[PDB]
Amino acid sequence: AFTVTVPKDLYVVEYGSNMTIECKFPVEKQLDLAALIVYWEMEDKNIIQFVHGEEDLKVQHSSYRQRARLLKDQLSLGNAALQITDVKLQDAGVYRCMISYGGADYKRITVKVNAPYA
Amino acid sequence: AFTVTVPKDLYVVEYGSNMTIECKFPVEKQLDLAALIVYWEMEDKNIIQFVHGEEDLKVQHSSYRQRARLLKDQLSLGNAALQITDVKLQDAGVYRCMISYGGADYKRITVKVNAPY
Ligand SMILES: CCNCc1nnnn1/C=C/c1cccc(-c2ccccc2)c1C
Repeated sequence: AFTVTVPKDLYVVEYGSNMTIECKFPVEKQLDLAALIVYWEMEDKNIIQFVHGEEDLKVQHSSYRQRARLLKDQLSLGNAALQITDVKLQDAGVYRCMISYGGADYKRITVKVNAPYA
Repeated sequence: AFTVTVPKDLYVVEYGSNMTIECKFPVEKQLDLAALIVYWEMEDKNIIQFVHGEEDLKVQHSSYRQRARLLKDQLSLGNAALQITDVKLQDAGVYRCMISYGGADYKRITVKVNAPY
């Protein structure tokens, strides 16, 4: 169980930059993939669905296609790290990470996107 | 595998009646309390937190204090049944059941409240 903990509740980013938003969870030794579920969401649009190690491209929302990815490397450290490359204005909003790894919690994260200033 | 399934996505209810909204989940005739978590929420108000056998009373928001309860009887049958008694207009809105039982899924249910005159 415990609690999902978030380093930063707000990320302010540049248009066309990259960002990695993070949700930490209690890990403790190795990662038992059978126990792990990570869902990232915003505005009820599926960004990531990780289910015991399974991800399907097809479930992802098109706006996030080929840009958002979950850094599997950080998962073993108890860090659900969503990385979105080439941040779009439309990506501004509230993100929900939902994690289960022997008990479950969710946190909300806000994103503000600065204009490109053409 | 794990998918939360809802009989009714909308409930239209009477003011001052009771309602019971339900979220079904896969149980294999097993029903391991230690594994099960049920969170009911609406408009970011915690209604129920069933955690590992017990209802957590403390975290329930005081608007749903003596009114919302989880039907424990149904849980064994893979049915997270939130019952709220004496429905107020304020109880109209979108409910989110989050269930974790060896894997995890959520669904939204909308509630519309009638009062005839
Ligand atoms: C359909 C395939 N299954 C995966 C899936 N699909 N939609 N959502 N989802 C997973 C959701 C999830 C994942 C982890 C924890 C919690 C959760 C549980 C209780 C409290 C807080 C958070 C939830 C609700």
